[PDB]
Amino acid sequence: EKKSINECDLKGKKVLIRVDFNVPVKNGKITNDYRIRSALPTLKKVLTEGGSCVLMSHLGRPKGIPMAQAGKIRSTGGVPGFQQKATLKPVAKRLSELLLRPVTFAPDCLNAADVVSKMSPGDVVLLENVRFYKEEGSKKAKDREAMAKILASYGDVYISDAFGTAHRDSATMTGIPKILGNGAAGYLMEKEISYFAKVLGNPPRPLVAIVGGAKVSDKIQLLDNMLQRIDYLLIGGAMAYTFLKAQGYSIGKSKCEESKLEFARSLLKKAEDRKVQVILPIDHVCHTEFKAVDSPLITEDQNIPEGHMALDIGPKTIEKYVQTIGKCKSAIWNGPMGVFEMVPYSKGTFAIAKAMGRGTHEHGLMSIIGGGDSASAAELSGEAKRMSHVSTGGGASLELLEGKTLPGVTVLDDK
Ligand SMILES: Nc1ncnc2c1ncn2[C@@H]1O[C@H](COP(=O)(O)OP(=O)(O)O)[C@@H](O)[C@H]1O
Ligand SMILES: [Mg+2]
Repeated sequence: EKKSINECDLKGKKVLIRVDFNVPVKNGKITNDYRIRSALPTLKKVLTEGGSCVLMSHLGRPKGIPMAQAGKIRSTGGVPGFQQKATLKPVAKRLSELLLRPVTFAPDCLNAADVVSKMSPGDVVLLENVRFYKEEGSKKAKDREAMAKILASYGDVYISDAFGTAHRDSATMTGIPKILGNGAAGYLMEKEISYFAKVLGNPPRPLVAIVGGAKVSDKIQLLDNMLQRIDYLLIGGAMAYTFLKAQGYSIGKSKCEESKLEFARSLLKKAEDRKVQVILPIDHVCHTEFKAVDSPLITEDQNIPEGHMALDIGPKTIEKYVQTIGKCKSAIWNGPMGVFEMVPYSKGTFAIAKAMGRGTHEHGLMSIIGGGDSASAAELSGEAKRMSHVSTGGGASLELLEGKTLPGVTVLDDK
């Protein structure tokens, strides 16, 4: 098992903490800071122990820029790879408010030596989005290490509290502990890993995996490796359209991974072979445009009219999904069933949340909800508190089904 912050000497040390501050943002504002709130304990620990924090995280999926191209930008005085919608700035502000102390925001994670050097115990520094640099997520270890070398020069001890990006073998996740030669798990990492651990071992079956949301291309690839664990696979959100089209239905202008259709088909084959009852939308809630509208189009078929885009699962689908969740003893959910941010497209998401919250509360249904947007929905409904666990990890919570040890976790000093 991995070493904890508890085992580290933090007094007077600059702790490099990789957190998951990839919170939901709209118009440059955080709409849900559950991922930040969840990281509070580890930061409190280091502050209480007399250390200082230099936090690293990513927001969104910015294009990134090669480190080489950065130098030129910095000469101009700009920020390498900067994308306004993916700044961690609002996160720095929020964190400062929760922590009740200043959080200095270093606008460039690879050019923060100055600020870092001036740190003293009690100080908290948040570096700009590490994903502003392509090397952070490069597949080329050489590349990751290049960037990690710099970041690693920022502190003494490293601790990872970013369960949520633990499935991401990245520069900040695995590269820094590698180059620094140490790494422990924060409290949140420990917590998530433990709850999942205890739960994924002896899950009360039937076990239904409800997966929705977006990020289809990546998320769809996690499904194959979770068929062995699950009994039911409910599919909603954008994820559904690729499956439905692969099956031969009309998808209209709905989100679809056209390059995954055969993959979808094969996965459905394996699902049958692995004794997994996969269920897709029966009907949909649609509209001609990605805009809310009181009373949008609700289909009868799995087919979506050419001019429409399905934005939520339909009533018949909500019924079957809720019904099957009722047939289970374990439920793992990731991804809203529709565009829950808009009232007319929120019924599916809140229905699943309700069923899970109710199942747990009235029958011990062991429920786990994961993901930033998912956590927001759970909180909006109020069912968050009624779940067995609401994880800060979405894809992380899904990858974890495969049984493999998350690289971010793995890289940690298992002591
Ligand atoms: N039918 C849909 N069409 C387009 N987007 C959708 C649809 N259903 C859900 N989404 C979007 O996908 C996002 C949530 O998915 P995802 O980001 O993968 O979730 P999480 O952060 O919980 O893991 C939301 O912004 C949601 O509106
Ligand atoms: Mg998201």
